[PDB]
Amino acid sequence: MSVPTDGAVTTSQIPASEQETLVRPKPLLLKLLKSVGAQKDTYTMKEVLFYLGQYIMTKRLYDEKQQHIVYCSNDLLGDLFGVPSFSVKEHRKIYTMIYRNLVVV
Ligand SMILES: CC(C)(C)S(=O)(=O)C[C@H](C1CC1)N1C(=O)[C@@](C)(Cc2ncc(CC(=O)O)s2)C[C@H](c2cccc(Cl)c2)[C@H]1c1ccc(Cl)c(F)c1
Repeated sequence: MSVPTDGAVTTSQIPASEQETLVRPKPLLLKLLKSVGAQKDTYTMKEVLFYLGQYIMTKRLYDEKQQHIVYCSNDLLGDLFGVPSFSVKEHRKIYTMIYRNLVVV
């Protein structure tokens, strides 16, 4: 991954321009972002990914770093994505799950 700013994370798995897409999170996604310090209603996708990563780590949903699975069936995140678990390595899949929870500007 790459970190172009102190509040953004990017990946070579997704086109660079796509990660600059402006989005307005729906209520659940927005709540998760603000719980780790986000202070706005519109974000670029790379910012959303940063804050959601912060949420995941703060909630201890990725304690086992060598296995690349996030376990979230009992967390708000599981309800948001509609899955009990997912791989942190499958970036298109993650983007897809996030897109379902926002409006693209
Ligand atoms: C290190 C930090 C800057 C704090 S991080 O990158 O934000 C940590 C984070 C951990 C919480 C899951 N994470 C990951 O750990 C990454 C490194 C997971 C991997 N992707 C690919 C890997 C090896 C490979 O190329 O096969 S390892 C990179 C992974 C990532 C980065 C950028 C975009 C996407 Cl879609 C995913 C990132 C992450 C971000 C957000 C969500 Cl919702 C995730 F499920 C995963």
